Amino acid sequence: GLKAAQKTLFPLRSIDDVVRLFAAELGREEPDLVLLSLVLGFVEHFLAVNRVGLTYFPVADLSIIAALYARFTAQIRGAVDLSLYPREGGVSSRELVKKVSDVIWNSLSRSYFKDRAHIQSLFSFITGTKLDSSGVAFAVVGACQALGLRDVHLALSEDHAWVVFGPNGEQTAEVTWHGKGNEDRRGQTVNAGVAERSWLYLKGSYMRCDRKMEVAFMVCAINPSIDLHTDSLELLQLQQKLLWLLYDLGHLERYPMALGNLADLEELEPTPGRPDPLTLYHKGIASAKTYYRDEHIYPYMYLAGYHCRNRNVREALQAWADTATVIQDYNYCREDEEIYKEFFEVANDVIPNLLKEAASLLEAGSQGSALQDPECFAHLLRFYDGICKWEEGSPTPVLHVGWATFLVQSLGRFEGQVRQKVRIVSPVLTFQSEKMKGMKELLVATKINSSAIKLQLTAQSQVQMK
Ligand SMILES: N#Cc1cc2cc(CN3CCC(Nc4ncnc5sc(CC(F)(F)F)cc45)CC3)ccc2[nH]1
Repeated sequence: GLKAAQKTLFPLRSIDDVVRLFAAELGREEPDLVLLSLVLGFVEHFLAVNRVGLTYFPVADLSIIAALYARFTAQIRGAVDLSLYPREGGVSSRELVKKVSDVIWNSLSRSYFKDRAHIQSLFSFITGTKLDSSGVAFAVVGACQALGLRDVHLALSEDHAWVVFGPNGEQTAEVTWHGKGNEDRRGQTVNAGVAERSWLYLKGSYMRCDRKMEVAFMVCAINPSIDLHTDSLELLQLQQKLLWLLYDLGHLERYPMALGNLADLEELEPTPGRPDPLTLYHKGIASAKTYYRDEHIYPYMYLAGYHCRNRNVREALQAWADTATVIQDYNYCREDEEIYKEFFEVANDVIPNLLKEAASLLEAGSQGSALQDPECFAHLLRFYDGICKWEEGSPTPVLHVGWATFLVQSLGRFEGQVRQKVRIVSPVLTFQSEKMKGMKELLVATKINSSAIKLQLTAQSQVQMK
């Protein structure tokens, strides 16, 4: 409206007052996405973008919030004439969803840096005419809610967002761009992407949000960063509190990445009486397994990162092997580049640096070292196996000789006597990839045959002539 009931908590004078507002909205029939995004964007702006004059908390006055709210609703109601798009059966049409997307798109500043921080919220849309990619999709859903289109909901993969709508919520539509210099498919379904088995569309095991999960998304989307070196403590605490509120009410149950976000926050600043970060990382994984056919990568990456930061090498390698076991059943497609970059950095930067430190500590006499544990060697091998299997059948290759050099170095960190203890059967490990099956021969020799490993990993046919 705003409705009288939605106004009684203003002014918001603290983090806790913001939490109370979220609680109140989440106790309603339909939490007001527009109101909630405006409030978060307002407080983020004055805690992270411009902190001039800050003494404790940027007071959100009703007159201020209500004026922003009216600017949004007047823009949408003015530009989208619902009489032109009659709704059969309380459900929206493709043309209507497309018109809402066009209205948001057409409002954006002609030129800007699309991956700035702090352009995710309706506060940025109204005050700056700027939105990041997923922010446009969220704004489409908020605008649809404001228009009374109760069937239009946010859909999320691990690197993209769109909407679902229509009879049974079974229709999909693209409403924003993906990536940089991909040509947009706004208005179309995501079925081609699902059919080709790209990571981007998760083989169809993407999140279909309800109104409560859309609230969880805008909370995950809070960006506490003030600059490269500094986070807003006030925004970290607000995000954390809001995540716990959603958790308590059951609305993170089907949101694996929100559980990982919450785990990361608890590691930073634990809340007394709450589950450890480990427990939360594992609930994130359980959610992916229960609701999404265990087809998500980030729940295991979140876990691996935690183990990596805490130098649990064994447990980090296991969790990375698990990430590879997920990815092996996808086709690597154009538009999946972000997950390629992550596997590349793990394989070619993170693991080498973890193993380099492990090797120094072994020289210094550590016991129970990952480098003396054949189960750890097995994890490393399973990680590469899933990456090789991913590559099989895909329309673009994954591996190249840049990867081979790191593989050789990482294998070499484990003594031959440790490597020999892994039993590779067609500790026991089975390979799914043909690349690693052919490699089995080479993996246990006291001297690693670097050139042969390189040839096998890159399927390079020939060696130099001279
Ligand atoms: N090893 C290791 C490792 C851990 C790790 C953690 C991160 C942190 N990111 C994990 C992924 C998070 N992404 C998300 N978190 C919650 N909800 C959503 S919905 C969505 C798709 C959309 F942006 F909407 F198009 C993305 C996303 C944002 C933070 C990024 C890389 C990481 N590598």
